[PDB]
Amino acid sequence: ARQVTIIGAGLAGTLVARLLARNGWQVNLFERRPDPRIETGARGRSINLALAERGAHALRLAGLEREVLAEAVMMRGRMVHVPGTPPNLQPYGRDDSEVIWSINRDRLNRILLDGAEAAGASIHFNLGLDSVDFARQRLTLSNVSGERLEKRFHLLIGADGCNSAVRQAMASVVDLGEHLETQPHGYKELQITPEASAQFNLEPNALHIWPHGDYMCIALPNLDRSFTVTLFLHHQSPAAQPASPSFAQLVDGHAARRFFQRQFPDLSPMLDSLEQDFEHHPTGKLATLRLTTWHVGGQAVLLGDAAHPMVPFHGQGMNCALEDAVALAEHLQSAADNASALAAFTAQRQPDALAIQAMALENYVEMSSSPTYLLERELGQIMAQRQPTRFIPRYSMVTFSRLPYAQAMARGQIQEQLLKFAVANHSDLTSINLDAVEHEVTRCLPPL
Ligand SMILES: Cc1cc2nc3c(=O)[nH]c(=O)nc-3n(C[C@H](O)[C@H](O)[C@H](O)COP(=O)(O)OP(=O)(O)OC[C@H]3O[C@@H](n4cnc5c(N)ncnc54)[C@H](O)[C@@H]3O)c2cc1C
Ligand SMILES: O=C(O)CCn1c(=O)oc2cc(OCC3CCC3)c(Cl)cc21
Ligand SMILES: O=C(O)CCn1c(=O)oc2cc(OCC3CCC3)c(Cl)cc21
Ligand SMILES: [Cl-]
Repeated sequence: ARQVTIIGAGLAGTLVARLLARNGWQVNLFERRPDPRIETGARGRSINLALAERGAHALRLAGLEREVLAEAVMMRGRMVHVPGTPPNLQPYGRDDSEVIWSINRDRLNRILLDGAEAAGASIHFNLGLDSVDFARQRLTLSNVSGERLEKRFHLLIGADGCNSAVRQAMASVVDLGEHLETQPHGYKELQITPEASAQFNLEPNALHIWPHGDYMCIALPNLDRSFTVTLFLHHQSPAAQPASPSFAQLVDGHAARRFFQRQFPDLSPMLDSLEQDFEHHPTGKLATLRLTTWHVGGQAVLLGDAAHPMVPFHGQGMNCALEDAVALAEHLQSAADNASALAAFTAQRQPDALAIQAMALENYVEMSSSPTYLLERELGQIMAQRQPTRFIPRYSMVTFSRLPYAQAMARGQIQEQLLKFAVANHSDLTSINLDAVEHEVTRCLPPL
């Protein structure tokens, strides 16, 4: 049986462990954290993510989708909250088959852990990867106390997140051609209780947004009607705009409350523990990291966040990580050797990871922010009605299809260009020749 060592029992690592182990591979998975399935007396916060078709299909292939969806909250559309106006629901798709799912991160991780062990993988917790000796095929792990353990490896999979120790080790034997693009927004996680969400009539079957230009809040529902609220806000105020809001200006919980009362007045009354959450929850960091190289011969490979950290504005990081796990398991299972598998995996996934990284950055302005843009959307809907196999909105291609991200981006750009060009020099839909725009759709977009 072929052997593999996986670092990181997160989302991609556990899925790839199950897929390989059920194909008869001898799988050892090492995780720095303790086993979350071991119930303790600790009070762990109910953080969520959005599961879309790419992640759902990966779980479906693994035979875990039904179990994950049993605890997932349907999000039918985007609920935009702007003070003065009642909340407006913008459905994401054509019906309830085109929705996204709010899932508890910890619950998803537990189902994946159970799944990997059921398939025969061995999971070793409280062991963090410190270093790799590629020449000797040995690695060094340690617990929180720094007590070291050395292990031999045959194939190493780095599924160890955005601050990957496997990636750092690879960078000592190969030039990974890394480019780090820091993101100016930090994030803070806050909570809305089930009582508060019900009192203020907050729709449970929607993804909620409080746009505010340079900053915003997003809320995702939980099964118990609580919501996680995430504030995206600059770590520091820029030189050009010193007065502009930032985390640096919010010195304590009381400052955060005054900021919410002024900038998010319909949201602040729903945030009962705002002061405590602000002070006790650390401010998260966001970034985009692009690598030229994801592997070292047939010895080691990166996937998910270890390979391609991205900004979370499209809710596609986990979806991409699960899609990566399927691709990696498929290449490893069927290749002539590990070296061929790793090179083919990298060649297939790298253009798609770059496309989703770019689309995730672009989606911030879509959420956080026009007379011309409403005319564009109206025109885009007519085109989607007239040519349903040619004109598919970019959000739908990314979220509800398994079309390669690079193709979704390329088709999305043609669509965005067509709409922009068509509405330019026109104030309304009645002055636009619909058949001429449709001819450009049939000319530039092959049917899918
Ligand atoms: C604010 C925010 C919101 C997000 N929202 C969404 C969303 O709605 N939808 C979505 O699709 N994605 C979302 N994402 C992205 C998503 O969280 C990640 O892309 C996803 O978790 C990546 O999966 P992974 O397995 O590659 O990494 P991880 O899930 O981070 O797993 C890495 C694992 O490796 C372990 N580890 C780390 N270092 C070591 C080491 N040295 N040795 C051993 N183990 C180690 C970690 O403890 C962890 O268990 C969000 C991310 C952020 C920051
Ligand atoms: O354009 C839209 O209406 C939604 C885009 N999007 C998506 O489909 O899933 C998301 C998940 C997101 O983050 C959720 C986590 C922050 C802590 C929970 C964000 Cl920031 C954006 C998206
Ligand atoms: O009556 C009207 O409103 C204009 C119709 N019209 C036309 O006569 O030629 C067009 C060519 C167009 O696009 C060419 C390239 C931009 C990406 C393909 C468009 Cl989008 C619209 C037209
Ligand atoms: Cl994301």
